[PDB]
Amino acid sequence: SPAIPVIITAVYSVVFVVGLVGNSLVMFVIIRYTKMKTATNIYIFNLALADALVTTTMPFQSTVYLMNSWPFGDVLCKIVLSIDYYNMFTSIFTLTMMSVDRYIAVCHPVKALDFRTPLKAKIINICIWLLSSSVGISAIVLGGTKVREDVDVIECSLQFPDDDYSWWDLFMKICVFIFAFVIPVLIIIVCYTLMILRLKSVRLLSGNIFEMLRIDEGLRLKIYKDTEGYYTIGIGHLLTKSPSLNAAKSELDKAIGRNTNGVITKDEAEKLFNQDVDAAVRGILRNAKLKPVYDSLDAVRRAALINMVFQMGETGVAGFTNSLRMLQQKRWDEAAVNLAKSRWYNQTPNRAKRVITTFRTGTWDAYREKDRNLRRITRLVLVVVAVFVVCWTPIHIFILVEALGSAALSSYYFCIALGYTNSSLNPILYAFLDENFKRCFRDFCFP
Amino acid sequence: SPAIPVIITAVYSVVFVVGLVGNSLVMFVIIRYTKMKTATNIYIFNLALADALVTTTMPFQSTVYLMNSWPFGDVLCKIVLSIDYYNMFTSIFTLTMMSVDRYIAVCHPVKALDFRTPLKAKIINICIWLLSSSVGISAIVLGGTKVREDVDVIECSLQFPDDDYSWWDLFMKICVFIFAFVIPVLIIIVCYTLMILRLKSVRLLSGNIFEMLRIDEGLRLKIYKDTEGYYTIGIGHLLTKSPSLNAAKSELDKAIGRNTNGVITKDEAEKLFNQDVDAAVRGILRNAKLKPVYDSLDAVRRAALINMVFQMGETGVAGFTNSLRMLQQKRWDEAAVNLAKSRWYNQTPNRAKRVITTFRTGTWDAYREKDRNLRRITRLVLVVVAVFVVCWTPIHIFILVEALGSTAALSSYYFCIALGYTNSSLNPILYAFLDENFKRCFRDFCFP
Ligand SMILES: CC(C)[C@@H](CN1CC[C@@](C)(c2cccc(O)c2)[C@@H](C)C1)NC(=O)[C@H]1Cc2ccc(O)cc2CN1
Ligand SMILES: CC(C)[C@@H](CN1CC[C@@](C)(c2cccc(O)c2)[C@@H](C)C1)NC(=O)[C@H]1Cc2ccc(O)cc2CN1
Repeated sequence: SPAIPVIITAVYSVVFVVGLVGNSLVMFVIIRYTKMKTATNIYIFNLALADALVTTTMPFQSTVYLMNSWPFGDVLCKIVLSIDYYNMFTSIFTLTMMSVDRYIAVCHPVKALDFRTPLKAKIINICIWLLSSSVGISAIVLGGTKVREDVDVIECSLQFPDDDYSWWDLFMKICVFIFAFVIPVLIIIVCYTLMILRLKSVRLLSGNIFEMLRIDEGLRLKIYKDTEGYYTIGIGHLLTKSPSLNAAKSELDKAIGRNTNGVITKDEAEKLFNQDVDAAVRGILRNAKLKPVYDSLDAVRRAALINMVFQMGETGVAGFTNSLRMLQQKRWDEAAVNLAKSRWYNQTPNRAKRVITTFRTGTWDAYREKDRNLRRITRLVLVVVAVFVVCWTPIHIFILVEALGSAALSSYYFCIALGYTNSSLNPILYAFLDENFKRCFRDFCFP
Repeated sequence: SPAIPVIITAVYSVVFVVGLVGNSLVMFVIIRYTKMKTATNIYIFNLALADALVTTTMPFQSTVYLMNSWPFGDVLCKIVLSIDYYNMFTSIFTLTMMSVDRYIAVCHPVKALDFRTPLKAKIINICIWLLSSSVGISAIVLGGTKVREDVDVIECSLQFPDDDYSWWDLFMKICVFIFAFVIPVLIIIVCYTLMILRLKSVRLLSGNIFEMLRIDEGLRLKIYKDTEGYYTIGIGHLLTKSPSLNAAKSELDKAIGRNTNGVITKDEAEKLFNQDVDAAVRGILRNAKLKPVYDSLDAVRRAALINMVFQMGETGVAGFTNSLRMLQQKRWDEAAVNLAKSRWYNQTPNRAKRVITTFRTGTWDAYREKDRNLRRITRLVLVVVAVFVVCWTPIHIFILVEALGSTAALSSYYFCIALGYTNSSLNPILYAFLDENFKRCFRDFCFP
């Protein structure tokens, strides 16, 4: 059909421009602005660099395809080959190191922002370029031109010993498939499967029940009066309801084991708290309605349940039958919507929300403000990798299959088209999945 | 040479993308945003619509270039051609009206209120497309592919009755040249000369001695030490040369009429400034060397003379006897040359050059921000017209020359149409850099 060339020409151009103008824009935006040089970005720079270099080979790819020969002579042949191979290795290694970076990021939100973290990244980038020189440089040496057959066409390619070109070619191409694909991709996959585990682990262990109730119930090292006027101390520990400070001091002294005079140490208050928690838990497991719900909840949502018993007691909580069964069916919002309608919510809105937020999200976000950036950045890296693999897999299997086996040139060019498309996609991905890039691109391209 | 193909592919690509994407973006922005509905922008839309269409033909051209023939058959041939012509006539007629529209904004402000509206511009746009349809539709009619002889190449082109073919082509090419270039360009030239003349004419009514000295002398409402260290206030008003600050305060407290404590209102600053100016003018009229010169000078150059006295004093200025004589003979350049030799020019070059330029030009040009002469939007249009002409001149003359009168020049034709294609992708970029609004709306669209 007459449309094919037109469509291909158009697509080809868009990819080249976005791929070349896109990545070159990224590289610059970073190098110039110290404001944004982060472990993740320094890698992206390396990525964009490889992706920009490779995009400049498009006008060679096509012009070669049109003439069906290599006009560019030896030098250019040796160069674009070393690019071809540098891009291939450089970008995959970078993405693996990015994943690894994200991996150690989930347990270190503090070190992520440091003097070294960005610097280490710079160094690694180089190490990647040195390792890639392995095949990058050998591409410069082996790269060469030859006049094939009777045809007046010229071929640009790596030149191995004649006849045994087959073995060395097969040898190299397999090595490529091992090191530039199999290893990194699996390493990456392992990197993420484990990362989601560390995240699950961090979402439970990022907060304890002590930090929770200390925010809702407060902490006092001296006897004080409840909101209802009752004498209490520490974290929501009712001493007595009777209006005698001497009784509150009496009851308190039995609680600690010494003569307190209405004054307890922080440590003592923790011991008291831990006893009160245990007491509440024993009460939950003794209660017919709460036990099954408690057993069925994750530790974070359990904390919320304990939190409620602390405030209104075991009996008070069991009356939320409609919301309890919903939790036991893991219908988190349905539960959250019902609890908000309760009187408990009306008379203590702020706290109630924090508890409901816990039941709904299954996290400590209500109590322990989490940085949304770590998750946003991590999903940036994930997607970029995801897209890469999708785009570079067709080409890696196609080169492997042709070599291992004994028309179909269309498939090659399609596979080639993806790898090129990947390079024009990344720049876009940076812009939509990282609000800092979007602000920098904006402020730079439209001031 | 091996590098040429690479360079062209790359440049071809960017031209295409920016051209198709850039003009698509313009049309969209103009359509969705109320503040983008303006006479000028309605033309811009029409223009970008033409630039977008012609850009869709780039991939066809590269194809026909490589295969050397037309694979797309007549239907696409007749279409791709009408676009070739539509684009040509539509775009140029728009820029003309765009220029005319601006000419009205400047030389017919009163009628401009009623004439310049998105609606009237839409109507005019439509006409341009109906007008262009005379060659756009006939292109559809005369468009067709004929298999060439002596070769197996298909040819997409206008098909006039053979035997008379050579002359019809020429007939049309001449007419296309007159109507799609010479005439619009002339009108545009007339428009833009009438504008600058009236802008120049108005700009010299928007200046005066006061605004002039406010810039040269500056303004500070609290007491400060001048360039030579003497206490000063307001607009270059020297209080005293005594370094007491209390005498400065005592000098200010007097003649203002209150105890200022070293701080005056902006109104009090003018009161003083007006007094200093009146004093300078009274100074000029009492001095026999300056009076006759002052009298013979026009308003603007009179200000230039008052400025000088204001700075270095009546007597000081009257020592420029050679320059003064030349100024009373209306020989400005010769006088400006002398004044530049003065110590006044060496000590305070920036100011002196501005004052001298005023005596030279007789205008306030020395007291503006460079090319603030034309407005943000008028400047835009004038740049877009310029680039267009520069870009479309080569192809127009080329087509015409060959038509009157050589197989290696094929490379020229291709360079000439590269300028045309390139101009289509340039506009979108110019809109962004030369219009704060486009720049603003592109931003929101691309990077929310
Ligand atoms: C966009 C990406 C996927 C292109 C970039 N590249 C750059 C160099 C290139 C333009 C070229 C270079 C030399 C001669 C020629 O005909 C074509 C042409 C191979 C395309 N990369 C490749 O084609 C890679 C894919 C690959 C996969 C496995 C393996 O063992 C070796 C290779 C080497 N070529
Ligand atoms: C970008 C602009 C300047 C191109 C766009 N255009 C679009 C159509 C075109 C691709 C084409 C159309 C049909 C066959 C063919 O080989 C080529 C090819 C003429 C290029 N337009 C032209 O070159 C104009 C230039 C011109 C100047 C004087 C005149 O009497 C007639 C014409 C007609 N074509």
